[PDB]
Amino acid sequence: SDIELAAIPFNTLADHYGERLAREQLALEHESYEMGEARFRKMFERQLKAGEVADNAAAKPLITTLLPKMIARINDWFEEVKAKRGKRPTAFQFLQEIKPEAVAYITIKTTLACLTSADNTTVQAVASAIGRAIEDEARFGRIRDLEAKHFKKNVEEQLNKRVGHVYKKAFMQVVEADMLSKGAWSSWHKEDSIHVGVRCIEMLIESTGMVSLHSETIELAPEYAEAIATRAGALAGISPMFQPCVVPPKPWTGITGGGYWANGRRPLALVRTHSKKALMRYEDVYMPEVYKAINIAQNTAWKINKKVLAVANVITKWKHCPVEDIPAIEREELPWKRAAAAVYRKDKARKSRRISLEFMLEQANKFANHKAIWFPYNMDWRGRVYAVSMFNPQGNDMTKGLLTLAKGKPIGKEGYYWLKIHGANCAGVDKVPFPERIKFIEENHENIMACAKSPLENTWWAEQDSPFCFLAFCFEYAGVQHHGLSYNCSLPLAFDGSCSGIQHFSAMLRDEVGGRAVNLLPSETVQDIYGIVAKKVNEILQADAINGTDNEVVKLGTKALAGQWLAYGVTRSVTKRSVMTLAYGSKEFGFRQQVLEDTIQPAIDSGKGLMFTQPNQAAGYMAKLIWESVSVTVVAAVEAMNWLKSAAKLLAAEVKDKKTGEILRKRCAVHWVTPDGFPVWQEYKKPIQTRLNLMFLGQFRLQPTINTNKDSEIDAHKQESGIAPNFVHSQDGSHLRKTVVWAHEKYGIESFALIHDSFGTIPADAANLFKAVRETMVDTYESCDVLADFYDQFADQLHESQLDKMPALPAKGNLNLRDILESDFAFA
DNA sequence: GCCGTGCGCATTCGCCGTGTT
DNA sequence: TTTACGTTGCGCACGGC
RNA sequence: ACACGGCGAA
Ligand SMILES: [Mg+2]
Ligand SMILES: [Mg+2]
Repeated sequence: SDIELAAIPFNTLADHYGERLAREQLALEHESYEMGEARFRKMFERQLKAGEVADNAAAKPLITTLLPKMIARINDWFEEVKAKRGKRPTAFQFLQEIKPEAVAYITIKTTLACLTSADNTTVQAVASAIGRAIEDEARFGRIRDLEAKHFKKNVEEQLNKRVGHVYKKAFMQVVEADMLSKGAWSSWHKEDSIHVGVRCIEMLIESTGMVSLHSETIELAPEYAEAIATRAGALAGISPMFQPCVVPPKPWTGITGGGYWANGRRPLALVRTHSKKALMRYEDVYMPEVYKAINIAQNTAWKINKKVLAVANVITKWKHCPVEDIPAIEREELPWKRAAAAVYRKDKARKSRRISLEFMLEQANKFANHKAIWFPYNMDWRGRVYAVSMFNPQGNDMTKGLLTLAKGKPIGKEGYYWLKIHGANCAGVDKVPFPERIKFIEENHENIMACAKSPLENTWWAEQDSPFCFLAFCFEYAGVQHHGLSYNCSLPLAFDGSCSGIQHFSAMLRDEVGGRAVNLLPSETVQDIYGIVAKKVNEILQADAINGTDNEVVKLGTKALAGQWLAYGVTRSVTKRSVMTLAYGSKEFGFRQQVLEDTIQPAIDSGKGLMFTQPNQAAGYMAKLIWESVSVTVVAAVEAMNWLKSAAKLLAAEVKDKKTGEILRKRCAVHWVTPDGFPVWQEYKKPIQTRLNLMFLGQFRLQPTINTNKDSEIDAHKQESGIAPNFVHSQDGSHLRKTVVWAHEKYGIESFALIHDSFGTIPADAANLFKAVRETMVDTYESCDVLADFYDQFADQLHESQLDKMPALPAKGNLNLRDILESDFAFA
């Protein structure tokens, strides 16, 4: 903790926590590096052990160093073969069919995809591959033109959507069948390929230096191999599989080096900037209140919940797990193919959803028994707080259920009450006033005690929404029964804001209309903006049901389209995403994809949607009802969004003198400071090396031709589409930080379970976390005009030169912010 | 400079393992 | 060396009036 | 900075 104690790690740790743990920490931090390095190797090996080195980061810096030098030979060759007054070296014509440097990549990316694939490879081998590779790309690739504007025809849906070595060529080979423009292709036989490759390989040794020698055999040079290899070693040690700490995290006292104690070559950064320049920007920023939050949060002690671990260890192995959606051990034995071949899709998810489950579970068992564990914390560039280790209090239900707070306290009267509210919430009974939630729990007393007594026999808990967190609650609840209000409880009891995006919008705009929808006002009943939008959608569907157009040709009209959804079960869930993203910039076309993928696509997979006859239409239709319904509800917000977008737009713009063509104001990055003093710099940038996508072999970049470069170029588009969510998210993250500091400094709360818009503590402190999250909400927006502050941030610094078509600050509303203090259902 | 025919882009952020049968 | 189909609407770009 | 599957999240 001492600014001086930021010396030799082991000494400071032991001095504070004893040599034993001091060792465990460092041993642990070191293991994370080791594990990370392994994970890299395994991959980097399976990469070359399957001819695909060029892809790996390790070879990228080599490729870029040579890829360009090829034209300095390839083309330097053509404009030289043209000097000969006779026949052309055969290769000439059999390489002019595609982009030069595109060949060079297909060349190198293949000369190595063999020099690292097999152990005994010669010129015939390479050439028979290079030339072989020059084709395909020459074939299915020369279709770049005389097909453009029609290639992106999405007739291939994300073209080679399903990745695959030969797959990209499989589900795209007989697809070549279609006559389309012209047609027919005279295969390069099987005697030109070698020749094609031979010159490639020769003008490779002629340009680069890779392929060296003393029929012969090809071998990667000594310095170009020891390079990719060095690059690896010097790359495997930077993606550690960070793990929790067995001692409190190293407090942050600067933009880097907090969290973990071992002082390494690559310490941890406070903000997750992509560029050192971004990070370096915080290098001197005064933000005491921000460091305070991150430190307070990360000093929260957690322990593994031995009982939840107990059931989770076994039950996740059960052939048929009683837990709703837990990835099962094995597959589903062969997918007719028909529409029931989606398995390749569903099992893909399962196997990956399963990987993390076993990792989370292994971490839990690895850390059971420890008196406590901690999670270092840092932030993304908007300032939201994230635990650094893969396993953390912000994970899924099972993860959250495996974790509980280490420092509990006698639960008490209030603690018990909130514990019951939490349990009701974990069960899903949460869109109802508190009295009805308590009743839910009390009138389920025996069920809860049962699941507590014998979880693997009384699995009523697995049936709930947050089964493991609910089970976690049953144990604690059963505990209160066996011991009374004196029971020491440390269960993190979660309070979550209801649609915080809109809440923040309503607060900063004082919008009472919106506020009401998102419980920013005291109310007997619990407002649910998604359910609201859902009702409106139903009035529509109901209306379109009896009288709303019919089918033409084949295209399902309304009425029949509405009936389908009516047949379904349009609920708050279907409208969620869209209501939440609207004010972020999600348009009707967004909704379509959302409804499609979020509720239709999946419903179909399990077979509970055998009444949609083409997800589309069903989706576009739903997307429209939601838009027209969500629009008549979220307005101030949309106004506020558009105001932000205008700001981003005018700052991203590049202003040129109407007459001289001179740049008057260079594109600018949107910048703002959150209420707790966290500065955010939004500056997306259009890629530097305009990459060329060569189907099959993959994609690669290249140093620009035009000497532009300079900074990198701001992405005016991204800058405008992100400003709304980035702004609001930084606003919630600030509220999160302010609440952590407030609850700690005003109520002495030490334990926090923070999940962005979710605030948690032990039952005994629940009541105070409850007022605190509300108090900070009010102090903030009653003390700051974030939009007007934002404006004072760009109005001057970067602007004018004609730019003054800046819409006016949205009109404030009549929402009395202090009412939030008396709102039962606001939570956040 | 001022309105058509075209093209591009769908909200944003975190992070991981696989690249097949 | 045997899963994979598919639409719907605002600014930014030329650029001939 | 482009890919697929996941999850977290607004
Ligand atoms: Mg929420
Ligand atoms: Mg969420």
